Amino acid sequence: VPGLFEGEEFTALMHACKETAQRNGLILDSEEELYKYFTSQVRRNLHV
Repeated sequence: VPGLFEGEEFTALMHACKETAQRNGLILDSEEELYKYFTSQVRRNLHV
């Protein structure tokens, strides 16, 4: 959701992203590479 996460939110989100990435054995630094990871994770965990 474009904009849903921005500013203050985007901070915790990004960190929690690389925190999860390291676990799954995936090294992600750039915020753009991290977002793709976050987006994909939701695509296969939400189910509306």
